[PDB]
Amino acid sequence: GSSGSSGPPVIRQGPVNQTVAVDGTFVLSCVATGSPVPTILWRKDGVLVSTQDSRIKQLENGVLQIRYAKLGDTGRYTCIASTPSGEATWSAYIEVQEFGVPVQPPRPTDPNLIPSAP
Repeated sequence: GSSGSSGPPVIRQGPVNQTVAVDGTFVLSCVATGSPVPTILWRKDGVLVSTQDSRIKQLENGVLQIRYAKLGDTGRYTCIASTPSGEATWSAYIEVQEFGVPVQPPRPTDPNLIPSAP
């Protein structure tokens, strides 16, 4: 079959806690060994990342980029490496702070009461 193998996955370097401004851009890279190459995944608040919004895109292998970091994005990102020899993860937190943005109050919504005749 396979004579000799790299071994268990080991994250030599990954994402580190960094501060970013609102509507900014925070990048995260996850490095891990293992043959075949380990699969770098992403999870937000213990949930599978939503790689559907233009905001989140994958430029390279394991390299993810999230543009337009909103205040609601303030979460803890974690990397996951799956391999036929083992699996490892990493810790990383991202904070979003508003700066240079004007007051953005809520939208004027009504209780859906009865309409005004006159």
